[PDB]
Amino acid sequence: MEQKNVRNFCIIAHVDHGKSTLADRLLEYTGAVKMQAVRMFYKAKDGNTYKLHLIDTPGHVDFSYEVSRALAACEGALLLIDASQGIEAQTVANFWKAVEQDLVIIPVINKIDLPSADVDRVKKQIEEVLGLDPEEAILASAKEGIGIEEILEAIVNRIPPPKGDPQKPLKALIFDSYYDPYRGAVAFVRIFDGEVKPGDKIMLMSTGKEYEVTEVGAQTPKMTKFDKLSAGDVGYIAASIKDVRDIRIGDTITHAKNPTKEPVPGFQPAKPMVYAGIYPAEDTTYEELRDALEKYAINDAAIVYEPESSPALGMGFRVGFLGLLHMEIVQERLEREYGVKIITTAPNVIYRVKKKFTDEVIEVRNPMDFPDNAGLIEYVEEPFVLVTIITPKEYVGPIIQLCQEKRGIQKNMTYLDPNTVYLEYEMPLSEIIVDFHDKIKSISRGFASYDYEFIGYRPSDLIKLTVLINKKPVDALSFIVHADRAQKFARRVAEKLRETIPRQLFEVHIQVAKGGKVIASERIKPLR
Ligand SMILES: Nc1nc2c(ncn2[C@@H]2O[C@H](COP(=O)(O)OP(=O)(O)O)[C@@H](O)[C@H]2O)c(=O)[nH]1
Ligand SMILES: [Mg+2]
Repeated sequence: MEQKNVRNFCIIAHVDHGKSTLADRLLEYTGAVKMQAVRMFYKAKDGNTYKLHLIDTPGHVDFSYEVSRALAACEGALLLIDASQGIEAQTVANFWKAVEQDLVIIPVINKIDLPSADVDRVKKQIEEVLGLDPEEAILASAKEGIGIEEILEAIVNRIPPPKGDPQKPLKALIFDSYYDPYRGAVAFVRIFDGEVKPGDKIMLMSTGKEYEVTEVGAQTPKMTKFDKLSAGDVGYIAASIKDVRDIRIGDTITHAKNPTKEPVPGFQPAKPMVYAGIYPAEDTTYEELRDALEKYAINDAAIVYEPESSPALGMGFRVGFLGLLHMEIVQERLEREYGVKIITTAPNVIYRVKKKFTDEVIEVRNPMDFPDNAGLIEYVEEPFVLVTIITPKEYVGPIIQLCQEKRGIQKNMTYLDPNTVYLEYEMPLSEIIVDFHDKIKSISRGFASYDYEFIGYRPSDLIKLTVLINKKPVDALSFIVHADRAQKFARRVAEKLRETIPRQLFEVHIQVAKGGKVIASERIKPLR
């Protein structure tokens, strides 16, 4: 059909508000490998039938880049808000990302069936915090198909149709991908200009690598191959591509022979932020761990890893993740998809270290590599992030105190309503990736939410602490901490480790040292 009858949208909501539930009602309503680039047909009330494309988006800050790329592939977005919850951290962050991509935003208040639902409140938040017309808000219940058709109409009537020329040089944005054992590395794309069909020879603009398309199509919801994809469409492309790192998200696919003038803007290679050592546990061996990682990696273009060994732990891997959730996902899937037993060290951020006789600043991804000789260090910088927090006013005080305990600098504070506070803090990421999520959760009864974004590196007074077990240091336990927090971390780690190690005939003396100086000791008496 015509592009004027096409609608490209996505759903963006704080986790738990009903994104998945709603995608089903939408598909179910219209109807009669992960879910992505879903094509639907909808006969509107105006009589015309429209071709709708549901682009699934990540929900965690760890996948922020990927989220932006998915938004760049749509013309609009459904901003799903839980009527019993109201606006939360991810709600605001995602809203602005959508705003930045110039998307028509359709707010939908979900769970209006719940006894705790308060649509009037949420409407007030939408207008005051988001600056949207509460009137545009679509009340709904994805749990009870209430408001589905109303959504589909808003999408047809509110979201503009794609604007592109199928006669112009191909220009397709890669917003997602996965590895198909049979089709190879598969790219989920948005076609801006031109058309693409099996047999065509494409080219990846960031690499200049060329391939020959083997198949094109979309999920309906099953992976259906079409004979082509044209400007405005959303689907997938296969072309005998070795792996997902060849079709990086945010990249542009054009024709090898007649390439488009410029690629879609905003391309960025994956950037690991948090690292950790993963070591084989129980009976699992190194090989089984290595083999499992190689297999998992095939379906994950962001993860990086390299062989690492420690005195006590033996051989493992130093793995880099996009964040904490990404690490968790990898952990669970490694033990659940390949059933390997692993112990994971405390995570760490990448530090920039300038040492006296080395011209170039060194990037430290493994604490073990942080210079032991503190005298040789000219300076060290660490990544900082801007943290946004939304909480009921009753907990603002405890949260504020938690944030400053963790070296946070308050930059702003506002009320989203008479009982809801909004906060912004600049914090070292190293402080955020250690017990911040739970602390913030327990003190707010799980009511406070937060989000954050990298704002760059800043020099800080950090130092390396080493752990000694019976006068013998285990490098895998050394860590970097701010000089002012050292004593506390030392105590925490010492007291934590004692209860982390079982008894034995010999007394186990645990020591946390600072450059040869023990600043925390803990001992677990012999085996009874
Ligand atoms: N009562 C009620 N529950 C809902 C509604 N929408 C979603 N839920 C439930 O909220 C929980 C999480 O839903 P989900 O779609 O996975 O949220 P996501 O985290 O945004 O995907 C599940 O129990 C859903 O069934 C709704 O409109 N009303
Ligand atoms: Mg979901």
